[PDB]
Amino acid sequence: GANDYVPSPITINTSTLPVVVITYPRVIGELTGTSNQYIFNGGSLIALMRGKFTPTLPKIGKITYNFRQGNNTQSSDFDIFDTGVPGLGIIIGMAGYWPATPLVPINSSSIYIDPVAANTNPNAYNGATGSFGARLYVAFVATGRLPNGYVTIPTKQLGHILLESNRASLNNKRLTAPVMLNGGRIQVQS
Ligand SMILES: OC[C@H]1O[C@H](O)[C@H](O)[C@@H](O)[C@H]1O
Ligand SMILES: [Cl-]
Ligand SMILES: [Cl-]
Ligand SMILES: [Cl-]
Ligand SMILES: [Cl-]
Ligand SMILES: [Cl-]
Ligand SMILES: [Cl-]
Repeated sequence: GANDYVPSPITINTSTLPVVVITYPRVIGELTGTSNQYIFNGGSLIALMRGKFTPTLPKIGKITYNFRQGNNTQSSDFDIFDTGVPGLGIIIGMAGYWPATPLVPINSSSIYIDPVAANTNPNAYNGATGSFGARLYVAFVATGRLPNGYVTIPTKQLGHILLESNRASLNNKRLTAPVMLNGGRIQVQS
């Protein structure tokens, strides 16, 4: 059907954090950034779309950081979210699918990750197309003293992306896609 877009998750993997070889808070490493071109896909009629991310984990505080990945030259403030594991939080950036769009630091209760223009123009959308995708960036943060050795991180839902469109019928579906931190094992060497 014309508006039969359906959501799919975008996921990033704890298992890509390098060994943490050892001040609070501080970033202890970055995961390998991921991308999904088809977070929303399947409607037969092209649409102008945008994605609003809402983080849904506890916000512990803020930290200044500049992702080695991505192409921001300046540091930004990021909200630290609680993984649930004591001493460990994460910071999140997200971006449009294509590499020219900027990494958007997650530092407010909700934000448009693509197009970033929508954060200041409420009538700004992506150019008409048949899908909506994104890039996901995550770094782990030490919020407190870490013990030596292996630590298991549970799989966590970092938040969701809400699909918005200037087509009322598609917009009012309020389609949402989860943004997932796939759990795994990290190692601390102190
Ligand atoms: O394939 C084109 C398509 O790729 C992704 O899904 C983007 O999010 C869209 O804006 C569009 O560029
Ligand atoms: Cl994915
Ligand atoms: Cl990966
Ligand atoms: Cl993809
Ligand atoms: Cl950055
Ligand atoms: Cl969760
Ligand atoms: Cl309409």
